[PDB]
Amino acid sequence: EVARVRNLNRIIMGKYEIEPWYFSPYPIELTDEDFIYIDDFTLQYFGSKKQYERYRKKCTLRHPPGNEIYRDDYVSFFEIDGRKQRTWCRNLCLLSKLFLDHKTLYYDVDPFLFYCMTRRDELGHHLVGYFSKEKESADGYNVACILTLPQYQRMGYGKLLIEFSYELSKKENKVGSPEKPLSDLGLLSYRAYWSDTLITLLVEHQKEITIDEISSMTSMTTTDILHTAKTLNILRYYKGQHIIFLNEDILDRYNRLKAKKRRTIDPNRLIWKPPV
Ligand SMILES: CC(C)(COP(=O)(O)OP(=O)(O)OC[C@H]1O[C@@H](n2cnc3c(N)ncnc32)[C@H](O)[C@@H]1OP(=O)(O)O)[C@@H](O)C(=O)NCCC(=O)NCCS
Repeated sequence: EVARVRNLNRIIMGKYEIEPWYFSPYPIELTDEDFIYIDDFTLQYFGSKKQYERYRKKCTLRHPPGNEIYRDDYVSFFEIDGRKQRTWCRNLCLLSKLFLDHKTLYYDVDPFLFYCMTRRDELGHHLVGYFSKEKESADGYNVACILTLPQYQRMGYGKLLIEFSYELSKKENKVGSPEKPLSDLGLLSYRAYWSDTLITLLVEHQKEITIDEISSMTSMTTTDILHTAKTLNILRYYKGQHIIFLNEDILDRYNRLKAKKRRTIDPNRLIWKPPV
């Protein structure tokens, strides 16, 4: 007799069988099996396919449990108060931790708002990613953690999540930046977003733009703007203050960007007021 005591080596979520990157503290028994089922609507976890199936038949809504504050032909965003949806949000944090080196205690979700993005097609809503945000951040962080589910990564969804987080800041009349320290993947995604943003402004708005103007239009912090401008070699002094400026390199980058034909967030479709 050999008694196997296995780690969680795969989760089964819809048709996907996904291997975790890191340990997550799912409060489950260790058995001779190395999988659990994650329901793609409720995010509930099950040790057995039969138990999963039993609950799957229950009558449930087929999208995340919050208010739909943005809806276009491609995606929806749902805003969820962690305090009002404790179970679902705890389940979301357990799932997220499988793909993070560290995360704040999964159980305590009350301090957070969760912004969950779905793709909609002929089959309805499919959760593809989220970002969390502190209700009250001492550092003014506009994102706490951000995640695209692995089965959906490298399809452009992460950039949409970032873009949406800044649209909230803009509506709030505040600048913001993601919580640090940031994972390498998280930081490289932000640098690409910040870079594409400055490039797009230079081509579509004005050939020369001040720091104040950029900050007003984007809610990016002075620090993130300057770091991005220096990387692109577009920082100058003109008419008595620092600006970024257009050149041939930027034009070329812009044309390559547009060639990719990627989706963006339409600020006009964000129907939302800050708490006040
Ligand atoms: C950071 C993270 C959210 C990025 O999400 P994502 O959806 O993969 O991001 P995107 O798809 O917008 O961009 C990722 C890459 O895919 C590429 N890509 C996007 N759409 C593509 C397409 N249609 N075809 C090919 N490549 C594409 C992008 O160019 C980018 O490539 P790069 O390596 O040249 O930058 C994701 O890596 C993640 O969830 N990581 C773990 C969570 C984490 O560490 N979070 C930090 C906060 S706690």
